[PDB]
Amino acid sequence: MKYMITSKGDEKSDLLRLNMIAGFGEYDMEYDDVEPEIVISIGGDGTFLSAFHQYEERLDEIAFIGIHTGHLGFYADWRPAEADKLVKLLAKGEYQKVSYPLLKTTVKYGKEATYLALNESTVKSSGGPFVVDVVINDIHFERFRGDGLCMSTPSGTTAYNKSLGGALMHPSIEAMQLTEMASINNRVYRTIGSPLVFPKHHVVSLQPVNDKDFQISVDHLSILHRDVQEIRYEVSAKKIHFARFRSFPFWRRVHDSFIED
Amino acid sequence: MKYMITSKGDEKSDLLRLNMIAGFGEYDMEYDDVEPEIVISIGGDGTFLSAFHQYEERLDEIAFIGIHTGHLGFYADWRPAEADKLVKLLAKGEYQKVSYPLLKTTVKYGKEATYLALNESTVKSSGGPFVVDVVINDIHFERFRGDGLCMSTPSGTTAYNKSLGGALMHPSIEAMQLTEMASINNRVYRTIGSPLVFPKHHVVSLQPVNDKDFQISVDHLSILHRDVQEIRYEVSAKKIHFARFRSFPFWRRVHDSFIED
Amino acid sequence: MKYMITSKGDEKSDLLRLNMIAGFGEYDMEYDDVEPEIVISIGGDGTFLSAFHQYEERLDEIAFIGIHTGHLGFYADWRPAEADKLVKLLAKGEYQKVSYPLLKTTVKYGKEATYLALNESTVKSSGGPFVVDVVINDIHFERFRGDGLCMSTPSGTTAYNKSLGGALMHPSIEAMQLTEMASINNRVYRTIGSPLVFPKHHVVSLQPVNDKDFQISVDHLSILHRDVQEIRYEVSAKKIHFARFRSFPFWRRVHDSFIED
Amino acid sequence: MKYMITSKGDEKSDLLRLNMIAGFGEYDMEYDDVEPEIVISIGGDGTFLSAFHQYEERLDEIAFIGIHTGHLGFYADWRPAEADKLVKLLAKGEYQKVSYPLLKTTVKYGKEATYLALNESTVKSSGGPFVVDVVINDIHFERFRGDGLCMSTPSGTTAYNKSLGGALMHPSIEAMQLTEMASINNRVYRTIGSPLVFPKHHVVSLQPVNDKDFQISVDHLSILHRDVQEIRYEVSAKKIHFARFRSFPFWRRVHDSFIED
Ligand SMILES: NCCS(=O)(=O)NC[C@H]1O[C@@H](n2c(C#CCOC[C@H]3O[C@@H](n4cnc5c(N)ncnc54)[C@H](O)[C@@H]3O)nc3c(N)ncnc32)[C@H](O)[C@@H]1O
Ligand SMILES: NCCS(=O)(=O)NC[C@H]1O[C@@H](n2c(C#CCOC[C@H]3O[C@@H](n4cnc5c(N)ncnc54)[C@H](O)[C@@H]3O)nc3c(N)ncnc32)[C@H](O)[C@@H]1O
Ligand SMILES: NCCS(=O)(=O)NC[C@H]1O[C@@H](n2c(C#CCOC[C@H]3O[C@@H](n4cnc5c(N)ncnc54)[C@H](O)[C@@H]3O)nc3c(N)ncnc32)[C@H](O)[C@@H]1O
Ligand SMILES: NCCS(=O)(=O)NC[C@H]1O[C@@H](n2c(C#CCOC[C@H]3O[C@@H](n4cnc5c(N)ncnc54)[C@H](O)[C@@H]3O)nc3c(N)ncnc32)[C@H](O)[C@@H]1O
Repeated sequence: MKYMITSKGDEKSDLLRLNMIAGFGEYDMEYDDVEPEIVISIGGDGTFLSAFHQYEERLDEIAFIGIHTGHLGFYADWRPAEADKLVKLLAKGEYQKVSYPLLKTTVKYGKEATYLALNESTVKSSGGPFVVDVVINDIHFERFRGDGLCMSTPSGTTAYNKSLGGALMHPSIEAMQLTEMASINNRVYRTIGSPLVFPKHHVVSLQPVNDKDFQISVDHLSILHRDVQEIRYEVSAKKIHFARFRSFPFWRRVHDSFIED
Repeated sequence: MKYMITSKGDEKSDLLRLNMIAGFGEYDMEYDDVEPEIVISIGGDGTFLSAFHQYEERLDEIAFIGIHTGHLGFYADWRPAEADKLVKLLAKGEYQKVSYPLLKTTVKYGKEATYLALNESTVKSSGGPFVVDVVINDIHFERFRGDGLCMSTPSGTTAYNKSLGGALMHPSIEAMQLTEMASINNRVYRTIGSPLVFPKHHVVSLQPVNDKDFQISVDHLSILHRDVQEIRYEVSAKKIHFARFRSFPFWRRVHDSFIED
Repeated sequence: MKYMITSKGDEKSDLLRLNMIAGFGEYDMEYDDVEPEIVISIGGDGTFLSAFHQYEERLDEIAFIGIHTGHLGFYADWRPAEADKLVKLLAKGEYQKVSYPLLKTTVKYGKEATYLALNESTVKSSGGPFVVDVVINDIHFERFRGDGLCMSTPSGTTAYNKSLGGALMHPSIEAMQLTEMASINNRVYRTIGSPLVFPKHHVVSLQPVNDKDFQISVDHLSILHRDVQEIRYEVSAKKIHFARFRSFPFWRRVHDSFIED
Repeated sequence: MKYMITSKGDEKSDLLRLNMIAGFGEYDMEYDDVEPEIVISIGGDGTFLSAFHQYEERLDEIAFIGIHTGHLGFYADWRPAEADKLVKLLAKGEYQKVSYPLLKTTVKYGKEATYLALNESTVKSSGGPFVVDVVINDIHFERFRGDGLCMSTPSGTTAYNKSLGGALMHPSIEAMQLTEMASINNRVYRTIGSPLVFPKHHVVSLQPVNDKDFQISVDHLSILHRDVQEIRYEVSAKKIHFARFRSFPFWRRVHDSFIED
């Protein structure tokens, strides 16, 4: 069907893309980067994250595939030498799709702006002190003082979340996970410390105490927001879909990336 | 209906129990500690854990309630001054039940023994070095060397799991969480470090490498097991049921126990 | 002798300052904010840090005293109600001095700039990815990828260092302590993880890998540095001196600020 | 002079020992395992720790050397292929000695018993709950509830201490470091959390609250102590001496064992 291919842009990835397009030319496959049904990302996890954000308005009619030309690749779990086999299997269809949960971030002012994250959304101050009230389903939970906060999807838990001490969650769990960045805890200031895991339909609201300017990141797109009244997190209703051609379990992916390969 | 009441055994809890039995005597309520449908625990979380294990063969036909006579009480979320109101509301019924997930531990030898946990199951060595192979759904994930491992239920995540760096999970999530106790990590020895969160139907198997004697705890019942071939963890099919008379959200309970009250 | 008094600037601190100046007027004491031998700080630890940086060129001929008008005060360990007693005892002299170690930061370009820290010096990137080579006494120790690094004095270990997982060190130990901010650790990227404690005369050098713009903080004075070739840390030869009138041990200060008071 | 050689006891180490004894036979060197001046350990760090405890009454007249026949070896920093060169250089003398600090543990009852540690001393309960009052220089600092406590020497900081979150300290610093094992922290129970670093002459006393039976380990020699009134820690006046023939800096040793080699 309709497909497109993004590339990290180095020689290796560009030529792989050109060879895959040539192999696709031998089947009933049309290159269309406006309304593809298949998005192939060639590069690393950064390249894959860009492909997701490029098509985040047609997530429900798209299956993603990642090919890793360098190292790691939690999302890009295909090797370049298997590109010919991928073309052939993907051309013949008959593949199953798997779906990972997404995170919805809403930023209110004094209008509304919403974002979708595949890894995480983080909040930090505008250079001054970061102080926010953390409100869980309209219940004031804690006043956070520190460097910032990170809300991760399940597939994002192996990324920034992991570096902050968070737990690794299997992506079949529809949840989001909040981790602290360097909170103050003395006799006067008090946070929970532990990462927090939230189910679907729970809403986590960050509300400013004094300064209302914040740096908000969504999958490493980092934007300064001014005059912020509230930042709201919830598990999205939308999901990302992966074309899956082989069994490559999440815990094996974890083993391969952090333990050994 | 049929009910019973356990007590921590100090003067305060015993007299509260005797006064509640007297108040129940004024309704169609029968004291039966063989087949109760309502189990009231008067004491702390330890007392409540004992009540759960006392009736763990009739979990599906029992609703539990906890009254805290001292401090904390994550499970015992009723104050003693509200005992009269509890009797009256519980006598009139018309209460909703809420269900928390449980953890199943299977210990194999060279027969099989199974246990149910409301907080967690932990494994440590018999005094020597603890070394186990961690196998996730029949896939070898890591060789663990250290003091031990802890597998927590969701409601258990605020207990031992929390002290080990684990995340706090809302009990509506059907999952179990594995945390490490003091693992060795150098050039030769390698674990994941992070807590791991597993969905229903995932099986985590611990398999001995050399020594096969282990200390296995289930909710602080600690038993030396000899000639162990495998320890298997999975989210149980059984659930604990709480009689709920008021809204007391999990995250408020967390706030009250760790942040302030 | 010569003395001056800084104030946090709120009503409480200003009037305390004016009353102490009036009490000093009754002794052989001269208000001199150019070459004081005694510097009194009235406010919190921020106020005290400003007093230290205001006089950091005459550290060897100055004894500092802090009065805390609000909460905490690890450096400002005097209560406002004891201001009259402080004036009297300080006017009569006969006090012992205690000295805490300091941290020297050198920033090289492509000239040299040096700074003194009482709490810590931290390094972060200019908004992009932070990557530095960590070189210990001219030996390449690790390539750090993450949010940043923090080098703390001993008295600074209860501040930012503590929030980053660092150890609390008694200030009689002449040392500096390096902590990581959220480092990446996978199969490709590798840091030590643990805080590192360095003796006098050890030199820790941070050397850029790609980007050479960094945000460098010295006691929460945060300055963007461009064209950086090296950041060097070592225990300073200079020391801060406190006028001490009573026994208030460091570990009691720690107990009072973090455990209870 | 007088020397002896301990072996891990496998074929590799025994034959290396026999070949080194043969090479020593060609110089003015006498095998004496009663009053050696040189103790060579052939094996791993466990073997080296046994050699230290075997001669801990003559520490001041002995220089230790370790040869690692397997992996790691923080104390045994010689490779087997350099055994001939070691014999020759050690026979000709003209080597410098380096000294590492030691930890003194005193256990009081209701008599006194003292121990020396090269890595650490740890305390755990006798199977029940571990509760101790932590007293620093006769000042009550905290009541600890949890799995146990670990007091490390500087060279011990890369061992158990590291797995507990402690900082790595250069062995030229005369200090000991206290780390917690899984402490409870809620509204009722409160510890400092952070590792604590103590200078020479500071005394840390553990005092029982209820149960007075404890498992006390000194360099992995673990002994059940009954009727304990106090456990006292201080930096020892004694030191271990290493024969050093080459420059092998501590931070390079750390790099080689944890980062890469
Ligand atoms: N490009 C500059 C940010 S880089 O320098 O930290 N590199 C990112 C590294 O991660 C890997 N990665 C990614 C990715 C990616 C693209 O970057 C943006 C992402 O970078 C993360 N990030 C930011 N600051 C971090 C930090 N201090 N520590 C750890 N990660 C950090 C954050 O998640 C963000 O979305 N998603 C996952 C995943 N799902 N599972 C496991 N690993 C993952 C990626 O393969 C690379 O190794
Ligand atoms: N009795 C001797 C073990 S006591 O000394 O550590 N006390 C237990 C403490 O905890 C609280 N608690 C419990 C409970 C209980 C009954 O103990 C058995 C349980 O004690 C836990 N435990 C063992 N070693 C621990 C340690 N080092 N740190 C922390 N907890 C530890 C473990 O979970 C076990 O099931 N379940 C939860 C819960 N669901 N949420 C939040 N808090 C909870 C309880 O209120 C008390 O404060
Ligand atoms: N003003 C905005 C930064 S504030 O919002 O984090 N507040 C600082 C807090 O700390 C206390 N404090 C200070 C102080 C001070 C003045 O700030 C500048 C300092 O703020 C520290 N800081 C920055 N980001 C932090 C973070 N995420 N977590 C913890 N501390 C952080 C950093 O050390 C810097 O020098 N020195 C020490 C000390 N010696 N012992 C124990 N406590 C200390 C101070 O009493 C206050 O409670
Ligand atoms: N034999 C059973 C205990 S073994 O299974 O944990 N193995 C010990 C491991 O360590 C290394 N090691 C040693 C050593 C040794 C001999 O064991 C006794 C020591 O084992 C330590 N130990 C106990 N439980 C631990 C745990 N959970 N995590 C980490 N270490 C633990 C404890 O320090 C004790 O003295 N001193 C240091 C050092 N100075 N620098 C760096 N590494 C060091 C050694 O090379 C080996 O890799």
